[PDB]
Amino acid sequence: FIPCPVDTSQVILPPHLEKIRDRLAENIHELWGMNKIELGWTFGKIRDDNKRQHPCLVEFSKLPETEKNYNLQMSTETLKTLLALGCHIAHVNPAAEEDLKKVKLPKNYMMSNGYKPAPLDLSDVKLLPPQEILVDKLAENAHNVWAKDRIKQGWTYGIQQDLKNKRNPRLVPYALLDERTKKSNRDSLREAVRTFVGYGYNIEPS
Repeated sequence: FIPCPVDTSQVILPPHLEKIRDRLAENIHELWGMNKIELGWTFGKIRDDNKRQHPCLVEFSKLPETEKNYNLQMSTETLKTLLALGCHIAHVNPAAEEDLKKVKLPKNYMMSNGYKPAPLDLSDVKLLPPQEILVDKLAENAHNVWAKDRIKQGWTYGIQQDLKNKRNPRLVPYALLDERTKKSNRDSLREAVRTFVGYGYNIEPS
C-alpha cells in the first residue's frame, strides 16, 4: 500500500542541465568513496566483503561503464524529478563556480591505485527553508521510486528481519519509515541540492 512516485518518463532533461548533471554525478562518486574509506574500505582488484576491498575505489574516468551509467542516471533522475514536481532551475551565478573548491583530504585516504577522493567543500552553502522542504520531497519520492522497483522485482514487506529471498522491512510507506533510515539518503539528497546552489544554480519551488 505504498504510494506511487512521480512520473519522469515523458521528462526530457534539457540540454542546459547536461553539464550540472555531470557535476553532480562526479561529486556523488567522490562522496561515495570518502564514506567507504571512512568505513575502512580499501581497494581490491575484486570486492571481498571480509577484506573490505572494492574495485570501484578508483578515479571517475576509470570507473566501469556500468557504474557511470548508474551514477549519471541517478543524477539525471534527480533533476528530472525536480522538473516534474514544478521546480524551475536556472543558472544565476557564473561567478559562484569560481568560488567552488574541493576538500583536500589527508594522505591516509589515498589508496594503492593513487586515488584520493576530492569532494566539493559545500560547508559554506546554507539552504533556505523552502529548499530544505524540497530535500524532504526528493527523499520521500526516491523511496517510492526504490520501493516501486523492488516490488516489481518481487520483494514484499518482511518483518524486522531482512531476508535475501526478497523480503525487506523497509518496504513501508515513507511516513512509517524509521527516522534513522530516512537520514541516510536524505543527507545524500541534501548535498545534491548544495551542489546545484554551489555551481550557481537556483532551485525555486512551485
